Amino acid sequence: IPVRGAAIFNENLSKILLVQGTESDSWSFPRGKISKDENDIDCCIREVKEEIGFDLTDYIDDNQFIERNIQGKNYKIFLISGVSEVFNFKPQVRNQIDKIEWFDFKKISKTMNIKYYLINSMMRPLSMWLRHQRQIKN
Repeated sequence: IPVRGAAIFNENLSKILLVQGTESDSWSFPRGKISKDENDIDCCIREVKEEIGFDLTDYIDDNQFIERNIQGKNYKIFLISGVSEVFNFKPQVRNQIDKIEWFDFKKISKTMNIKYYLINSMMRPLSMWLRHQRQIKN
């Protein structure tokens, strides 16, 4: 039942990488259900690797995340930066997701043309985290 995933930002903290699943047209964080034989990090790493072909092992920080209980499910979304915009993202299995695209992060706030899921309700802490990262890395 618990879900783990990642908010994956590019190097200059201006874009976020979102995916659209096979079951709907909304864009959200790459993520998946936790298996009984794994912890929060291993779930995130495994699911993101399957969805976008990128290994977060050396990017993930187990103390940087947003956890929200939404609609009967527990979400824990790890906060990631420094991921290359030119990496050739591709799912390990073709049906793990439908699409993978970068989004301009500041522009997402426009919504509520494009449907989002989870990210809009996390917009406040996500934005605060990002702006703080932007101070650190100057």
